Amino acid sequence: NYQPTPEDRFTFGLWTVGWQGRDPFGDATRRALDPVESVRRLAELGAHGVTFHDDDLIPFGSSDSEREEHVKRFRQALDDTGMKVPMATTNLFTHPVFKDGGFTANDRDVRRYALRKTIRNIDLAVELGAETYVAWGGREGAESGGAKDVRDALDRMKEAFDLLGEYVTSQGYDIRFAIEPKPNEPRGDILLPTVGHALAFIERLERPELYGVNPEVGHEQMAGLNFPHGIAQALWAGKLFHIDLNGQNGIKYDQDLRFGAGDLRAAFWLVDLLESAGYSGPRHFDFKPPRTEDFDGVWASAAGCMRNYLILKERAAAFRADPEVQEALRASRLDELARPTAADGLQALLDDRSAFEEFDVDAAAARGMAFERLDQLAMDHLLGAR
Amino acid sequence: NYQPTPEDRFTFGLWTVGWQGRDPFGDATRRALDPVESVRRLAELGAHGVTFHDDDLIPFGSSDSEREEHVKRFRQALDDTGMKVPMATTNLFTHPVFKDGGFTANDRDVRRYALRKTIRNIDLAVELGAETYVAWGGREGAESGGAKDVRDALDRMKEAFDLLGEYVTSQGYDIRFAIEPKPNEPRGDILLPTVGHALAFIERLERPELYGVNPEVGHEQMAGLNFPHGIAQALWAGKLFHIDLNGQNGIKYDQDLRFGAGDLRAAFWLVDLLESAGYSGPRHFDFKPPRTEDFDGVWASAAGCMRNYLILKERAAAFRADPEVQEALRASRLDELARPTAADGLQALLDDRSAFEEFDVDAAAARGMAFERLDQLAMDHLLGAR
Amino acid sequence: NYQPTPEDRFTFGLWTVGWQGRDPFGDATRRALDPVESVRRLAELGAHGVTFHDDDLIPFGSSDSEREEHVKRFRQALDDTGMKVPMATTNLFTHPVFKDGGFTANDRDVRRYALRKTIRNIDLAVELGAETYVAWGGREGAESGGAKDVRDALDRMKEAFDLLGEYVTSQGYDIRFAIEPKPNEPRGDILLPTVGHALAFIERLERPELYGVNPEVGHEQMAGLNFPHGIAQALWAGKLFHIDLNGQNGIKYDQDLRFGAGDLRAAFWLVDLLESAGYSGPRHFDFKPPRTEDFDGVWASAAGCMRNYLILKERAAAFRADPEVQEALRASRLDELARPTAADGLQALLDDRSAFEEFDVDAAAARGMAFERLDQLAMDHLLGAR
Amino acid sequence: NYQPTPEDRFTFGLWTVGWQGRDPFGDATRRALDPVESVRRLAELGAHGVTFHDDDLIPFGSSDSEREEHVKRFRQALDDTGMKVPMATTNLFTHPVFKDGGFTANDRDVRRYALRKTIRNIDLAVELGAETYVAWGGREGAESGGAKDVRDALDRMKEAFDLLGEYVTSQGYDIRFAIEPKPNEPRGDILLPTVGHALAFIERLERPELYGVNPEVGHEQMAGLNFPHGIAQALWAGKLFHIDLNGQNGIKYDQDLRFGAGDLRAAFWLVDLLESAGYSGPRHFDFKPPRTEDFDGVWASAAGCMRNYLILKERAAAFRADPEVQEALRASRLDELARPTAADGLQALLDDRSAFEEFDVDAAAARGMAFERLDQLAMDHLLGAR
Ligand SMILES: [Mg+2]
Ligand SMILES: [Mg+2]
Ligand SMILES: [Mg+2]
Ligand SMILES: [Mg+2]
Ligand SMILES: [Mg+2]
Ligand SMILES: [Mg+2]
Ligand SMILES: [Mg+2]
Ligand SMILES: [Mg+2]
Repeated sequence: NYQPTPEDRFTFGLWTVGWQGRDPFGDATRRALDPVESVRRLAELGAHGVTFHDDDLIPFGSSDSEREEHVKRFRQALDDTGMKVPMATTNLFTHPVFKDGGFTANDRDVRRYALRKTIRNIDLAVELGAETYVAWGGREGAESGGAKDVRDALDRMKEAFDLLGEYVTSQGYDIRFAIEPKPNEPRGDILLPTVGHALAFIERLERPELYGVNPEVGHEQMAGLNFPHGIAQALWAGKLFHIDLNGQNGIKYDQDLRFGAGDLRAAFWLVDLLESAGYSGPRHFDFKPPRTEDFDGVWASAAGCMRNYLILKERAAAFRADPEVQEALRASRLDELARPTAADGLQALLDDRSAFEEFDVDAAAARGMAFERLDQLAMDHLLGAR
Repeated sequence: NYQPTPEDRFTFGLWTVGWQGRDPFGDATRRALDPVESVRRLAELGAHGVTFHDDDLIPFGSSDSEREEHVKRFRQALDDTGMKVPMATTNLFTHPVFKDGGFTANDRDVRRYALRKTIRNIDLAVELGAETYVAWGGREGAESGGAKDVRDALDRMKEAFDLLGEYVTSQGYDIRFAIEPKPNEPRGDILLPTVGHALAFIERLERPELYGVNPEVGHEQMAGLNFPHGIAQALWAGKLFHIDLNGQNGIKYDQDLRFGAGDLRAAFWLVDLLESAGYSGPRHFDFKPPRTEDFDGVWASAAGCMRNYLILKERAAAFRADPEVQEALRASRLDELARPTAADGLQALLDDRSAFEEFDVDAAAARGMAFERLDQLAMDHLLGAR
Repeated sequence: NYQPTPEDRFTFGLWTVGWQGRDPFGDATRRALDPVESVRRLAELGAHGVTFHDDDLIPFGSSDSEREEHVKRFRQALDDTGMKVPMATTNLFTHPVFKDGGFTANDRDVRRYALRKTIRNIDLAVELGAETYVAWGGREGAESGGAKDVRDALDRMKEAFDLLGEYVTSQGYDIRFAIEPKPNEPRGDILLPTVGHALAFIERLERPELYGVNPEVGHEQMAGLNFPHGIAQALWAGKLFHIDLNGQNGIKYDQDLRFGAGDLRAAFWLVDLLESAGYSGPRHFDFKPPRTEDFDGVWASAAGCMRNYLILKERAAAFRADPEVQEALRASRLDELARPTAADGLQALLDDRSAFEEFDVDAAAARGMAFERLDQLAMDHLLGAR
Repeated sequence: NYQPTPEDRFTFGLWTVGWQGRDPFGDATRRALDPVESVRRLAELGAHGVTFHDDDLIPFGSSDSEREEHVKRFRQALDDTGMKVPMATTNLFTHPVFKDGGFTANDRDVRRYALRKTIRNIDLAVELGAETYVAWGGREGAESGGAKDVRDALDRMKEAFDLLGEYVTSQGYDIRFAIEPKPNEPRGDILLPTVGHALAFIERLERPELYGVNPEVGHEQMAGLNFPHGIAQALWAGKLFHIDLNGQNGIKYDQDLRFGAGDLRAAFWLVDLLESAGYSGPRHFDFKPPRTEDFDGVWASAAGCMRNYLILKERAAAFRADPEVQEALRASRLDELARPTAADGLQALLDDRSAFEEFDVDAAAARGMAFERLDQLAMDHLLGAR
């Protein structure tokens, strides 16, 4: 009954089930988890792997000796469980030194420190087998207009990512980068605030083939945008390297609810798209078990992430396989949308009187699209009413 | 006292001062304006030029004979006034045939009609001297998830813009295209919903140098985004071909208030950016005089657009010229943001112990950014308190 | 299979299935419906009744002779079908004279006209058997700060509703009033923008027992608010006289999607609440079939409204009846929320050392709320996974 | 030059300038302030007084002996400076025991503890001379639908406030209560989310005259609402007991920017309203100096709060005193809005043929409202262009 196995490629950040519940108005409600116990308990739930910030695994300020011991314990738990580490990232947001950013801090010495901190963790990520390295520029931005010249900041952001690309290629590493956009919080406005801005920025890097996006459900919804649409544009560009799954109830603070919570129909259309398009990367959950919960509630919430994905996968597959839906898709001319507008070419289009001079605009306008019948079939399938 | 002249390059759409006031819940409150009278009255206010949709100038369904007469009258009013036509666009949204889009309608014959309607107006735009041709895909999108396969739709959108680029190059025309993004309304979600998504899409076209963006103040604010930040990214990419100026009070329906209304401090930072960066294109107002107004209120609202730009231009110039502000910018290290992070190169950065091993993180973290004093100087200048 | 009957009390506005599809950017895509054909076709779908604005039934400007004929035809269709008319309302928004409002227009003669237009339709509503008279003040508000002194406007709004209450009581009519809130559109901001503001205003009227609210799903969601929470507060106050059901995708223009579209989980919790609380008024749909649709799509969309209510009603009933859910509700202490905090009284609470001096705060804080397990049971029931 | 004095009644929370900068993603960037030093430094800036949560002044868990010493030190600093304490409040949100609320926690023993913690601080507030006691129910709400039966929760909320009212009246205290609404954060949805919901709730309390609202600029703007409109409704009801001034950039997390930042024109219309209506309570700033700042930036930000109020007060006064504005207000019929619609009474209105039968609707509809000219005069005054 909707039981995950490692073959489903579900992954979790250490910082997700490990969130202690400290929010802007309250103290932690849960004790800290040992990364080793998180790995074991996620493996028992059927997860495929875990992800980490450098500072989740190795406490900030650790000596190289303490560092080696933290990694060894972690690697033993991976060996004991069969868990993988497909992605890693850098914490460039918690320490006060990053209060005006890492790669785009106004202070030059902070920007250089941010790069060295990142490079050190790229080496570790490669050692643990990660294929994707995520960057979330949570402190890159501003609360006021004069604090940040955004053209200069984008120069500094391009400089940093170009240097990281030079580093991985000079080392011969087989790892790619994914930018994770967010429109705001903790900064008043964050640079590269949506999937679109991130995709555009990547095309100005020196080696664009090394960079893609890591979109998050809740972040695009914090701008009121359609998350499945943004994912479709990322897939269209060949840039969906990784994805963060969770839930969000509209335009407000970043809730990071378990996947399936928040906008349920958007979750359905997202799963439909990922499965139809053959996305084969990790299904990663960047979520926070609410601070109302004890540890039993933490693992229930994590299990719910995977359960809801598998239910939605079944409903989307039934929808697409239903002969009545296939008929309705043709009634709404989805087949015609997939056919070229003018494969006959520009001159033939210009000479085609049926395209303008003799086109019956009123008869075309009278044709209903039949979208509402199609959408109610989708609703019936989602709710198990068919 | 803040009087515009044609040298300020202020332009207006025919559809702006000509809006009759018909909204989703009410009938028109003003009679239709003759395009000739709009041109004369805008010239008297100090405007530089006007812009048009094909259907604003030539009523839909006109014979080629009626078409020639409408253009001749219009050209005589331009000659009489000295007004220019720097931009033109196509109406692919009003007629019922476009109810599921123009370039991305599911019906193939509608997509072909949309292209022919566009090409006809490009010829006219070139004849009238327009340098920019805008595309606003207001009907390209969906209210429901199954109605539109977005990857197929982006294929169709790329096909349409590639064909338009082939047409202008084969004709030898000196005109460029600008995509105008909007996140929603009238469709539930619109394709290419922000500046960022539009910039990313342009990089996949066959001749990207022919295409830029025409961002609108209110549209980015309908997604809660920072409009000056988005303009900075457009300028950074070299793609700000045109701009639509107006006002918007937050995340709601597209208000198209006069420029300076809505988010006043965003208007200040926008003018600061455009003038600092040396933007030399038209200052175009895409606004609607509220339907509460009679025709005297229409011209007062239009005059207010230009007045507010000129006041903000004066305040932003005083801000940047103030020695106390220049000192505050250095106190906040804006000078350091403009300096390369690592012009010494990757290897030197890796060997630089002052960047990591010996970096004093606590001393750097203790340095205040002094952003609040800088922002209050900006407030004082905006309000004329200094 | 989820077939409605008149006993389910589903009702529709004439203006809903009759919407011709004219939006701010496009012309109508459907011909006008005769109110008589709408009544017949809704009765065949299983509706219980219809509602109307005065101007939906009687074209504006009709002579008393034409008026009598329009009513007679309508009443014959009601007799032929068994359809009821449980609610009626006034159009105080379409005609240009109402461009600055009806009850709160700055012009005094317009306010007097608005009252007389309303009173005439109250008489007709009573004649047709309506029990609720709705007021939606769509033009009451402002686009700018100086246009409307809101204290004076609330005086005028109270004056108008007090006069309507004096009229119905002096005539001996058995009808009550319901205010329908909306935060914005078509005005930049609308007075009494949410359920809460409307409830507060009612308490200042001379006969508060005559007035309640008619909340609409999409309108509270245009302010990002939780619609089931607002309905609970309306029920708590005894003021839920009527309700408008539809769908909305977040904070944007008023979409009026069919019920069940938009925020599906909010629709589930709404139906759970209405059925648990024993709401016995009409289940009214204030929705617009998208303008992509022809008339077959109109009736499919209307049928979908009722279908989705009945599916959600079944799932919510299964949820509440599940012994495992009843156990989970006790695990989350919903039973304790329903018990008085201090029925022993103030002095006993002050003397109770177990409430403060000897209260074990750390042991209470450690108790998990078990909300995530409860919410996944609710998800499983909604999706038919249990 | 815009220098505050204690007569301006500017007040600050201890938690405002004392905010250490810990946000959901980062550690504190500033050391804790001693309440005594905050009082001294605010007095030097020209503040009138300070406000406090119990836990700001007395560390949680203090013995009665430590408690007495903390109060004595504080009172000496008040005596040394002349600073007043006009308002106090309870922290029912930081400690983990309040993770599901205080007054509406599902656990009954937590609700009783919350009341006793509140009552203890009411005694202290009265001893320090506070006239208003604020309640912000930041933890009262839910992330999921089944966690909280909102009707039961409102019963518990009414029970708690009724008991507090019984306590103050039985003690003979001269203090009143003010509810501070917020729509969300830290809970997914918070009960009584806007000014309107709070005003409505107060009318169901046993002694409504003891309770009013404490609205906050940023909180109403987190729902996209018009803050001056909401304040006008609060003043109209006689319930504006206190106010929280700050800034917010649209619908996102609660920014608590300094007053004047965020929506500048809303700040102008707010000051215009408060000064016109003769509001005589404290001008309280509930703001957070951004965590980018050091302590010099903290005091600059606090000074900016008061400076911006005084600049806006001067501009609003000049606006209202301008003969040209007074003429424009009459041109827009603001004088007519203040006159009764029908002081002649219902029967005279019904018999008045000029109100309907002989009303010239087309001539009334043709009258422009002249709102745009009025609003540009307001803009000119705000910017010092007149
Ligand atoms: Mg997130
Ligand atoms: Mg993430
Ligand atoms: Mg617009
Ligand atoms: Mg535009
Ligand atoms: Mg609606
Ligand atoms: Mg409605
Ligand atoms: Mg706040
Ligand atoms: Mg506050």
